[PDB]
Amino acid sequence: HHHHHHKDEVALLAAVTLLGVLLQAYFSLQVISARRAFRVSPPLTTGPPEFERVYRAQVNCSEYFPLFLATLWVAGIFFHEGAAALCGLVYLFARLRYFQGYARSAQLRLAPLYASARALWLLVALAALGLLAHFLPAALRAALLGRLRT
Amino acid sequence: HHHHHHKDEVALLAAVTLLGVLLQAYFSLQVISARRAFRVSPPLTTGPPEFERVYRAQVNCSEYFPLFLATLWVAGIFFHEGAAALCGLVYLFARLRYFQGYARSAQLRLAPLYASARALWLLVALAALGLLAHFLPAALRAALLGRLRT
Amino acid sequence: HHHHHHKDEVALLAAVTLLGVLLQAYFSLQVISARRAFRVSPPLTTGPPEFERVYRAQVNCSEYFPLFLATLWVAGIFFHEGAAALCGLVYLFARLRYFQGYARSAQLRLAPLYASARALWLLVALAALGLLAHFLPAALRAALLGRLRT
Ligand SMILES: CCCCCCCCCCCCO[C@H]1O[C@H](CO)[C@@H](O[C@H]2O[C@@H](CO)[C@@H](O)[C@H](O)[C@@H]2O)[C@H](O)[C@H]1O
Ligand SMILES: CCCCCCCCCCCCO[C@H]1O[C@H](CO)[C@@H](O[C@H]2O[C@@H](CO)[C@@H](O)[C@H](O)[C@@H]2O)[C@H](O)[C@H]1O
Ligand SMILES: CCCCCCCCCCCCO[C@H]1O[C@H](CO)[C@@H](O[C@H]2O[C@@H](CO)[C@@H](O)[C@H](O)[C@@H]2O)[C@H](O)[C@H]1O
Ligand SMILES: N[C@H](CCC(=O)N[C@@H](CS)C(=O)NCC(=O)O)C(=O)O
Ligand SMILES: N[C@H](CCC(=O)N[C@@H](CS)C(=O)NCC(=O)O)C(=O)O
Ligand SMILES: N[C@H](CCC(=O)N[C@@H](CS)C(=O)NCC(=O)O)C(=O)O
Ligand SMILES: CCCCCC/C=C/CCCCCCCC(=O)O
Ligand SMILES: CCCCCC/C=C/CCCCCCCC(=O)O
Ligand SMILES: CCCCCC/C=C/CCCCCCCC(=O)O
Ligand code: NI
Ligand code: NI
Ligand code: NI
Ligand code: NI
Repeated sequence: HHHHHHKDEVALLAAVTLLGVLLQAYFSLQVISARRAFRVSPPLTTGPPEFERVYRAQVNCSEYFPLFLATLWVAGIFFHEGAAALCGLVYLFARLRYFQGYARSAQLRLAPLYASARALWLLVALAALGLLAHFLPAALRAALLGRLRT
Repeated sequence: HHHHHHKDEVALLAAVTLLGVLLQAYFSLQVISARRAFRVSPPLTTGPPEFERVYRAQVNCSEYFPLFLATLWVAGIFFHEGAAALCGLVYLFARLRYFQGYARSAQLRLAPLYASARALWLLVALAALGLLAHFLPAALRAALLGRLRT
Repeated sequence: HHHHHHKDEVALLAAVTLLGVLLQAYFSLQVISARRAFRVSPPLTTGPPEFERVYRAQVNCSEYFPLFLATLWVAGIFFHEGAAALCGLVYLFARLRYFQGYARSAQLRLAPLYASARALWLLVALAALGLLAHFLPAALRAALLGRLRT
């Protein structure tokens, strides 16, 4: 300690992060369940198309997961916490729909993949705008002071 | 700067995080070593069951790795740093045992997969309790003030 | 709020993190593009060696991505922000070269894999040194006070 804490600046981000982990846990338990239904034992990640879709829906979500966390936290700190958290929920809800769709059909992964991309791209844009607002003033000022010499 | 820092609030979490990275590095060097022993060259992630087990033990640890980091940090900030760090070590030690076991035998991955799940689930529960202690008082208060109007 | 913020302690780390996410996004759009060129539809991650190389270059970068983020942030907080950010850029530029090389040829992945390992290992070493500078003084002091009793 510290007679102050900054938890109240990031608790929405932390809540959306936790929801994210729970969703990834669900995807994982669904793969375990597909291994049982389709008798596909580790090591070994191939089997019927219907087992491969569930496996692949989960692996896809897992590989985008750190991009989402990174971008969430940077947008939430540098741009606005509520906005970032809100895009976060939208991304996670689109990922649930991606996973459920892909499991039924490769073609049904597409509409929600696109919803999830719009939401991550918006987080990236908010992260860039916040970082630009952080760095640009001081860089322009320094450039200008440099020219000031009559 | 800053005439204060908050490093002393997260240095255990940071130490367990670093240990985590070193463990994932080890798993990776062990896959490189299995590629050599079994003459399985990239691209290409199939070969003898014994090469596939090492590959798969590493990929499994890598896909749960961000869930562990996310949950560690949220539990450590919102619930209690020492507790979270301690569950963290237990999870990582169980992941070493998972990797070593899975390499010998698919069946030997199971006991430590279950130890690692208990430890991650405890981190998730501590993260949820901390977030609940953060949000519930103010939400109940607002609900109640709403009713106060005689 | 808070009448102070600690954004100015981590904005380089946040910028390098954002650049990292954009690079991983690029790798992903390149896999989508290889699926089109080589007519390899999900689920399903095998096809011509040239499709498998692009797929695998991306999956490899994605699995090291959280190790990089973890290590970046710990080195940047506990050791020195500019140094960590700089090793960060070097790692990311080596990852671009890895991806481009691996896509052309499995053998062309090697020189930049090694550049990217040197840069991550340096981040790990800076993270360890910072954590050692944080923990060692107080541990040695406590050990010594323990002996002090005549
Ligand atoms: C930070 C943001 C990261 C960005 C990630 C980008 C993801 C979102 C943009 C996705 C657009 C790509 O979607 C695209 O993928 C594949 C082509 O290579 C195709 O995917 C298709 O594969 C088929 C056969 O090839 C079938 O298995 C499927 O039903 C599908 O129609 C789609 O017909 C196409 O629409
Ligand atoms: C946040 C927490 C995330 C939660 C992750 C959950 C992981 C921990 C719970 C794991 C329980 C699942 O374990 C389960 O997996 C597989 C079934 O689908 C089976 O795994 C089995 O596969 C076989 C044949 O099918 C063999 O390759 C193995 O020896 C094994 O016995 C197990 O017999 C079962 O016990
Ligand atoms: C925190 C840091 C994490 C550390 C990650 C370590 C990555 C960096 C060290 C990499 C060194 C390993 O590189 C090594 O991989 C493979 C052996 O198993 C081989 O990779 C080789 O595989 C071949 C046939 O087997 C071909 O597909 C390739 O052209 C290549 O030459 C290399 O001949 C070797 O040089
Ligand atoms: N990637 C998944 C996640 C679901 C999961 O973690 N399953 C556990 C128990 S079956 C496991 O050890 N998977 C083996 C593996 O990933 O190779 C899988 O393919 O199985
Ligand atoms: N995922 C592992 C990690 C071990 C590793 O990173 N190996 C390096 C050198 S062999 C690599 O370029 N792997 C190629 C790949 O992942 O496709 C692998 O399958 O090889
Ligand atoms: N891992 C990549 C990333 C590129 C990507 O995310 N593609 C989207 C649209 S084709 C997808 O749904 N991939 C299906 C999958 O990963 O199984 C892939 O193999 O396709
Ligand atoms: C890899 C995921 C990136 C995680 C980065 C999270 C680190 C945040 C560090 C500074 C937090 C300071 C409190 C917020 C200050 C503010 O909101 O203005
Ligand atoms: C994706 C991994 C999530 C990482 C989130 C880490 C960010 C921490 C930000 C606030 C830290 C403030 C110091 C701790 C305050 C306290 O312990 O009460
Ligand atoms: C999983 C990625 C690990 C992310 C950890 C990032 C959390 C940082 C928390 C404390 C930040 C306090 C501001 C910096 C203090 C300083 O530089 O001395
Ligand atoms: Ni005090
Ligand atoms: Ni001062
Ligand atoms: Ni005030
Ligand atoms: Ni402060």
